[PDB]
Amino acid sequence: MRPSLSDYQHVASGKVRELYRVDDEHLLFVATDRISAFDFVLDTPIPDKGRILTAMSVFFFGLLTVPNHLAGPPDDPRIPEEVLGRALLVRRLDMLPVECVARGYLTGSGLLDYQRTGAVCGHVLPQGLGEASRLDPPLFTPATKADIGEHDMNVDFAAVVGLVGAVRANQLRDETIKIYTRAAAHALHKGIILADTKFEFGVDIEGNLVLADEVFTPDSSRYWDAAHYQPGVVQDSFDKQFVRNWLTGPESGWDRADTPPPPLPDEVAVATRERYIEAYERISGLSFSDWIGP
Ligand SMILES: C[C@H](c1ccccc1)n1cc(-c2ncnc(N)c2C#N)cn1
Repeated sequence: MRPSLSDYQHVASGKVRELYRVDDEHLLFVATDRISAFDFVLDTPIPDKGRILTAMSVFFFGLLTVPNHLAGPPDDPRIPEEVLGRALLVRRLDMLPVECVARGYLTGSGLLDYQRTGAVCGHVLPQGLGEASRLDPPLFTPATKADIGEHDMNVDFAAVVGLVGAVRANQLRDETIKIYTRAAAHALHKGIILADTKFEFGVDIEGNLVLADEVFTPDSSRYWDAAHYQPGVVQDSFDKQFVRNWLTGPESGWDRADTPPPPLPDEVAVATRERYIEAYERISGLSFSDWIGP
């Protein structure tokens, strides 16, 4: 008999994720079916999105050789039936207060910072770059969390040193770039560009650095279709472009310029679920039909 979710203490909520205390040394990391676009959590959930993204994360943890916070199998008996397939039992860590971001391509706030200053997070870049320019080598572009409705603020390496220590900052930088490089190469081999990615790390009792969040999901990372990669224009979101196009199209009745957006057409939600499955199966070489669920 699996426990009820109500047996555990809710300790944190994100836009589309939840965190629960299981015991003194373990948490339950829960992905929901909610989806965010234009910094709004949309009214309409995407069926199986939580399960698909959990499957993705589990695959990438297995691909990487670095210590991670997984503390049991996807069907661990401590996982409630209600969240089976979209929840992971993890080890409690002392989390480091740094959003560890790697960018292989220049877009979003990285692009904006570059267009404003010529630099991103302390990195002075060549002149002449633009939207979706390839960065080589990938950049460590750390950020810190701000207030509830605010975007993370980009910071430089010295800021990271000030947050975690000089040696630890080096370690975060090196591991972030190494992990991103490995996963990006794997994905691209399968036809998907991982343009960038965001990690959080924590520290265990012995002082070891442990990867601890979700890793390389389309929420934590920009997924692009490599077959349509065209530098100089904004790349379609592999998973969210249908959602984006409808919301800003002639059928939504919504002006993006910060009214809460309307619910999505069922057809758009279903199409979106399909894109998540496509991305998962291509990258993992596995079938989502095999992934556990209620
Ligand atoms: C910000 C992020 C979060 C995730 C899910 C929902 C809301 C927030 N978070 C992660 C921890 C955390 N703390 C201790 N040990 C861990 N292994 C983890 C993890 N993962 C605390 N917060």
